[PDB]
Amino acid sequence: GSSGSSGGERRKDRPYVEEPRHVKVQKGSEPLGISIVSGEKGGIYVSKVTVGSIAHQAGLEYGDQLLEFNGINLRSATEQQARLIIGQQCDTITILAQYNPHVHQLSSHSRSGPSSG
Repeated sequence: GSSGSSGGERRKDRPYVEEPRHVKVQKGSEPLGISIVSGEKGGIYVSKVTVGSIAHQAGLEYGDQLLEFNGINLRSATEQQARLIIGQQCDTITILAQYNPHVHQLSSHSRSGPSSG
């Protein structure tokens, strides 16, 4: 037979990287309001976080690599999906972030105005 179970083992080993955390979000029939970007051979990364929006309230910031969204796997989730997964409809949703001291970049937007639409 079989059912399922999990377990770990805490040892005196370096943390390597700031362990993952679970940030709760109190949407309440509202959007998150955050930008995400996909990496060549990586995962999803916060590109921005509207201030005053759910996210903000939750306390989300840029660089915070989204590991899992309410369970979903962002590691595989694409920018188009992440932009949706996060833009879902859930009164209360959680996020599994994990600050990574290896994402210090910056870039400027493209030159354009109110075009295309």
